[PDB]
Amino acid sequence: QTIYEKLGGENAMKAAVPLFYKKVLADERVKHFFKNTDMDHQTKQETDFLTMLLGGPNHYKGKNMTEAHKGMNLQNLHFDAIIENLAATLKELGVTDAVINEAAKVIEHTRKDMLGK
Ligand code: HEM
Repeated sequence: QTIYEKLGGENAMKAAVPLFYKKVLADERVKHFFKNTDMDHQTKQETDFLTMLLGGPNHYKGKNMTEAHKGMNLQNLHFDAIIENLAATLKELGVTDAVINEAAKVIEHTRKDMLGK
């Protein structure tokens, strides 16, 4: 039972990423980083990336997390905002605290790869 299956699988991931961007694009800490971003593209890459990371099918063909955030010099408060918004998204979707924590603990290992790049 992967975290991906525990979340609800493909249909849950497809609903979670656009809901998570609705919250991120309203969050003053981070919304502006996406000002010039093609959000259809980003939603597709990030859905593939989180599906792969959480134990679903691995079809992620994009950049690693250092290259993806290169030149942004991202700060700790920006990564905390992303995790808070992903957690709030999964809660709103009906995922249990225990599963949200499993998912955040996997994604948290990427923090050192993207901060300050
Ligand atoms: C730390 C706060 C973060 C901010 C502000 C942020 C912002 C961004 C931006 C602005 C881009 C795209 C540059 C462009 O193509 O338009 C991007 C790419 C990406 N980010 Fe983040 N990101 C953050 C954290 C994360 C996290 C935690 C993950 C996943 C766990 C993630 C996964 C990705 C992926 C998969 C891409 C696309 C790479 C590709 O297109 O090859 N990001 N991010």
